[PDB]
Amino acid sequence: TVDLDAPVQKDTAMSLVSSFENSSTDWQAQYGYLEDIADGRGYTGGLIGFTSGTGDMLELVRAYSASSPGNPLEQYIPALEAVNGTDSHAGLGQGFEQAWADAAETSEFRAAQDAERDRVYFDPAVAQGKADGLSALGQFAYYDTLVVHGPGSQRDAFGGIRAEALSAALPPSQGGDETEYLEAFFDARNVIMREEPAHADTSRIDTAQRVFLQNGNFDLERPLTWSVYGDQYSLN
Ligand SMILES: N[C@@H]1[C@@H](O)[C@H](O[C@@H]2O[C@H](CO)[C@@H](O[C@@H]3O[C@H](CO)[C@@H](O[C@@H]4O[C@H](CO)[C@@H](O[C@@H]5O[C@H](CO)[C@@H](O[C@@H]6O[C@H](CO)[C@@H](O)[C@H](O)[C@H]6N)[C@H](O)[C@H]5N)[C@H](O)[C@H]4N)[C@H](O)[C@H]3N)[C@H](O)[C@H]2N)[C@@H](CO)O[C@H]1O
Repeated sequence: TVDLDAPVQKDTAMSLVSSFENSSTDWQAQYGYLEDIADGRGYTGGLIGFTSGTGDMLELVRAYSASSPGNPLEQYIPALEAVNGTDSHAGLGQGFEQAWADAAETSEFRAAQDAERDRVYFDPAVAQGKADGLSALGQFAYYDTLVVHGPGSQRDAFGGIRAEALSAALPPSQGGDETEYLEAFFDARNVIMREEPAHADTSRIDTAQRVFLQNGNFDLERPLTWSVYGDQYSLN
């Protein structure tokens, strides 16, 4: 079976998401990413945009300090605990930004980021996609939704988005046509993307994922070409 967790499909998924987050297919270059993009989530960092506002950057740092005691970020745990649930930089700032840059040089921090990615975002996407009888492209649709909207049963989280899809169209696991199901899933997601100004550009769906679907590239196979934000990417 061709799934998004095969080595090449996973590598493709990482480049897709890095194009959407960082306008680069060079996903391995993004572990050191750190920016407050003025969305109200505070610091956004690393491969998949962990945030200081939403809990996951804190969870990542705590896991990193478990596996690598005394790393440069560990001293910023109390400040990450204090700012969680807000976009405050209080207690972080230049020393924290330099500590992120230092940690991103280490295989240990990259491994922590990979682990958090896989536990919270990638493995749930793939497992749920397979349960729904989706192809690699469908699993990808799930993974990008979890990256942007996060896990959860709320209407604006992955679980709610998937629920809304299922209300509109049967998944392939129940005999539904995959194209119709993914159209309904993209259209459920579109609604949610548009409710937030930082998310209102939907090009990561419209000029990339919908294009793969139109092309019938269900295995998300290379060569692949797409656009996001008006810029073209390709993978071979
Ligand atoms: N060549 C130029 C172009 O570059 C230029 O275009 C710009 O290009 C920028 C660079 O690529 C681009 O910036 C990126 O924009 C995106 C979209 O805003 C940013 O993406 C962010 O992705 C984060 C991913 O992690 C999101 O974070 C997640 O948020 C969710 C929802 O809050 C959370 O979920 C909760 O999690 C908890 C568990 O912790 C759970 O309890 C809850 O239930 C969950 N719901 C996650 O925790 C969190 N990780 C974030 O939402 C999202 N905004 C990215 O960072 C930017 N770098 C620009 O957008 C783009 N315009 C163009 C412009 O014209 O010009 C060309 O010439």
